Amino acid sequence: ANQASVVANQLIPISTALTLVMMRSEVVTPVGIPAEDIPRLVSMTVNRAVPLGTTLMPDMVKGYAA
Repeated sequence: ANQASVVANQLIPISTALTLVMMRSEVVTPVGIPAEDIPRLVSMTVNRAVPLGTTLMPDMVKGYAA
């Protein structure tokens, strides 16, 4: 129900390390990576470009294993 996920606050280019201004928290469906993990995502890279408003799903962040 009120599960918030990490949403791309801007376009995240491929092979670019995540910084805190790149991601917001939002209740979206389907649910993606929990918003609690944003500190943890800082500096991991994405393996595809993530357009603005896309929910970051587990399979897009290299090294993400929760």
